Amino acid sequence: WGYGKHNGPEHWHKDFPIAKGERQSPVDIDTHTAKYDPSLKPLSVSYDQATSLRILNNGHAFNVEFDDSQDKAVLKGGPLDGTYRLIQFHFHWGSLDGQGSEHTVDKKKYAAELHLVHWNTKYGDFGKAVQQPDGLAVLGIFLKVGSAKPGLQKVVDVLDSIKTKGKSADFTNFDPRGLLPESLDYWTYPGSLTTPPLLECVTWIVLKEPISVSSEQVLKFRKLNFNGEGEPEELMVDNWRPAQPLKNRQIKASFK
Ligand SMILES: [Zn+2]
Repeated sequence: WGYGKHNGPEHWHKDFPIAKGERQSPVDIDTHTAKYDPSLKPLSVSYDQATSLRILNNGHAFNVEFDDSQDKAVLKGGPLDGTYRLIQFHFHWGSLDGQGSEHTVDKKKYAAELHLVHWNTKYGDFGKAVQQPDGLAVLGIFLKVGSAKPGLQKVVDVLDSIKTKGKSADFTNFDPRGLLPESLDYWTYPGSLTTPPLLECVTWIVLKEPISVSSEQVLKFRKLNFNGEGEPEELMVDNWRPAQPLKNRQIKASFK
């Protein structure tokens, strides 16, 4: 599977029939039909002890991976019951600044989208959690092009070392707090992973406030490659799945 004409999102259902399922992601967030939910408890992003380990080009994005063997960087509160441990983050981005995000807001596409992926500690490990309807919580953050995001520059500067599929690099002491906007106002709905295997195990929490990154920062993402070393160059761009049918779901807002 990939993002091209012959293996991209419109083809995924042949190997992954859940692609046409009842709770697929991403979706368009219609801000005029999402409803404020006063039963939502406050969202807690506790990243002070986060322990990054490595950055990896997996041929569809790059993942910054974290030590998840203890409660050190966790998401709680909001729509969540229990404690979800950060395992990795990655991004989806476009070839042009007018596309790249997976979720859309009143059909608006952002230049990119950050996914911080967490798993429910009640299930013991990530591989078991993805088999559960409440296994994962993914915090989604939109990126727009404007001012540089200083807390992103350490990621930008390492990309030269992981240009091609399969390459990895040490990436310790990276603080993911530097990627968060001021406001934690969010929308939430039940959905799926947005890459194969497309499992329907995600509580999505999508922040309303985008972060700004500079044109130079996003241009460096666009220099990555989908191919491995020694293969014909295919720029890693447009690695986003479009919006899927909402079906029988409601999107709730944390804010009035
Ligand atoms: Zn993602």
